[PDB]
Amino acid sequence: PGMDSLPNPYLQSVSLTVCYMVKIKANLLSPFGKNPELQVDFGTGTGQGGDIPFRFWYCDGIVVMNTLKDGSWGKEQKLHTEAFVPGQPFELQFLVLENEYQVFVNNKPICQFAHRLPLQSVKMLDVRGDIVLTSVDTL
Amino acid sequence: SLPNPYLQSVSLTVCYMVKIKANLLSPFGKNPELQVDFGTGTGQGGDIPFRFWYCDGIVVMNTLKDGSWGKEQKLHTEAFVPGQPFELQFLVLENEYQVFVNNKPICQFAHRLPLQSVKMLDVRGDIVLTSVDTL
Repeated sequence: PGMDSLPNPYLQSVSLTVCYMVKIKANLLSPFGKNPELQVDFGTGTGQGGDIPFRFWYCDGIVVMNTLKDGSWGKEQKLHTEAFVPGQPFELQFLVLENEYQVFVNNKPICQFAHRLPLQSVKMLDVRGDIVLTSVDTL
Repeated sequence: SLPNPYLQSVSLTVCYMVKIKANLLSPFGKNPELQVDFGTGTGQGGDIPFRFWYCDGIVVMNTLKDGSWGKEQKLHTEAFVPGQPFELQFLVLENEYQVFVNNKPICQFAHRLPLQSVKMLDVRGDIVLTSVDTL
C-alpha cells in the first residue's frame, strides 16, 4: 500500500505566462468523518492575507473558484462536477491563457475562470487537501 | 546542444504543450529556416497533420494528407530575430493548435486531421536546438 508522494501542502514559486500549464496528479483520501477537499491557489506569495488571484476549491461534487483581493473575497463562480471520483487517481490541469484559466480533469474541460488580477502577479502555487499528491508539473 | 533534426514520439491531448528553445543561426548564403512537424510517424511520406515552417519573416502552415499538401495558411511575423535565442510554443487544444513565440501569440491552426493521429514530433532547421519539452 506504500507509495511515494509529495509534501502536502505543496508549494512552488512560479512565473505565469499567457501560455502556461500546471499538471497535478493526485488521489482523494477518505478522511475520518468528513468529505475530502482539494484546494489549488495561484497566490501572490506576499504572506498571510496577501492577494490570491485564483483559488480553485473542490469538495463533494462542488467546485468553487474565487479571487482574494485587498483582504476581500469576490463573487464565487460555482459549479457541479462529477469529475473527481473518490479513490480514483485523477489528473488536474490548469491552462493559463491571456484571458482566462482553463481547467481540465482527466483530459476533459471542466470550467474556465476569467482573470480578475494580472496573471503576472501570481508568484506562488499552492496545492493542498485531503489528497495523496504524486506529481506537480509546470511548463 | 540537441540533435538536429530532433525526433520524439508523442501522444497529444486536448490540453498539451510543446515548448522549444533554440538559437536562430545566421548561415552565410541563405536565410535560416525552422520546421516543426506534428506527424503520424507512419514512414516516409506518411500524413502530417500539422507542419509549421518559418523563414525570412514568413510562416507557412499546412497539412499533408494522402501524399499532397492542402491549402496553406501563410502570414508575416517579426518574432524570430535572427541570431537571437527564441522560445516557440505549441499549445494543442480540442479545436486548434496555438503558436506562441517569446510569450506572444503568433497564429493558430485549426485541426485538419485528428490530433489523436499525431505520433511523432520532428524539429529541424538552421538552429542550435537547446531544449524540447512537452506537457
